[PDB]
Amino acid sequence: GSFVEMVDNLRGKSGQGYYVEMTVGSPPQTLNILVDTGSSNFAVGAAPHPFLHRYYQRQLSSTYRDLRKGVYVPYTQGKWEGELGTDLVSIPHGPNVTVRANIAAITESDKFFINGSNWEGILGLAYAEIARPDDSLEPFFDSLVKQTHVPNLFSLQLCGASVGGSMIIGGIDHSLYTGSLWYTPIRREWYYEVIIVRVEINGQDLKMDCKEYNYDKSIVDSGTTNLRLPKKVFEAAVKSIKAASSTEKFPDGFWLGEQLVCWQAGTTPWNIFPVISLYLMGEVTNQSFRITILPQQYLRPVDDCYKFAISQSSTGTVMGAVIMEGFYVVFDRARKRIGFAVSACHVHDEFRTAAVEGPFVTLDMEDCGYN
Ligand SMILES: NC1=N[C@@]2(c3cc(CNCC(F)(F)F)c(F)cc3F)CO[C@@H](CF)C[C@H]2CS1
Ligand SMILES: [Cl-]
Ligand SMILES: [Cl-]
Ligand code: NA
Ligand code: NA
Repeated sequence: GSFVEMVDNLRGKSGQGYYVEMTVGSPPQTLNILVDTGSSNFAVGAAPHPFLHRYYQRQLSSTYRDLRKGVYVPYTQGKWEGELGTDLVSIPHGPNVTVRANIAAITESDKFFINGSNWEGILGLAYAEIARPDDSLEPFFDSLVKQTHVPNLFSLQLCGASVGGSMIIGGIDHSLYTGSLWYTPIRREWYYEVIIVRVEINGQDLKMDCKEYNYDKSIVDSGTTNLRLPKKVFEAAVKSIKAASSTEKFPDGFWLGEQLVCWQAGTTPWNIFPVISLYLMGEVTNQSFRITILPQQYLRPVDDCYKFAISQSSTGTVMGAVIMEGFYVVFDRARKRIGFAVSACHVHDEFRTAAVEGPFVTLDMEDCGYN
């Protein structure tokens, strides 16, 4: 309930993700590693790429072990490749333990590292099922719990408007959230797969078949800025959002993310924008709960200017930073469930706050899953 030593261990820039400080090898080599619930591989830069501040020099590690295997990771918006191996890893501002973990030494990349970012590697916090090249490559967290007394749990508080947050490894810190934590079951253990059962725009339900909300999946991803929604769902949300906000007009290219909208410094009409609610499948048969986010979360700032941080997806719902910055997210891996509670650091106005309200009566929530 109290892990002071880990509170505020995350840093980052708006749109460049959240990172924690890790130490790899013997003697320890410090690196800033990106906290990603979207991927399952622990991969750090191993070659002098120009964007990189620092990098893994395997030549200097007494405890480096070569796995004599390569890994090739193409993905939608880029590509990464490297050499597999094992080394001692510890977290300066995390649990007081040292683990032998698999590390992919990144040796070629394209659109992977961000020019201007302050990280050199990625921490894949998801499950082996999606780890590359196969589930036989034990992810870091799996290595962590297997080799220590660290409970199979982690919680993130991502804070937004430079940024910060907390990664509590092996527990929950009560200071990071107000009110109650409501848990949704992890459908499958690959990505952190959850089920959205109902969508409301200022309480006005989107009235779509709930299978649409989760086509083809719904995941909780720290390694994604936007709240990404399935194409059909995105169209419905934008119609509704546009409707709710008609008091002011915006170009068509704004909802598409192609343009920005500016207001005189601190004269933003927050109050004109609706709140967005995602009802998630509850812990009990026929029971749900809802997570409510403000325009503060979806209108990502770039004379004040903002970007519409809601976008159309071809890979299903991605509950990215736009969602995670409003809540304290518990990854209760032991109980195959994900808890949500109001972030003590979420951004809000004197009239509305992000909310986690419950319980609700929702039928055929299993029917919202996609097969
Ligand atoms: N969850 C994700 N992780 C990945 C990733 C993340 C970030 C950073 N995330 C965006 C920021 F910066 F806005 F937060 C990055 F720069 C490069 C990346 F390769 C690593 O896993 C790939 C699958 F193997 C898919 C991509 C995209 S989505
Ligand atoms: Cl406690
Ligand atoms: Cl469908
Ligand atoms: Na509390
Ligand atoms: Na696309």
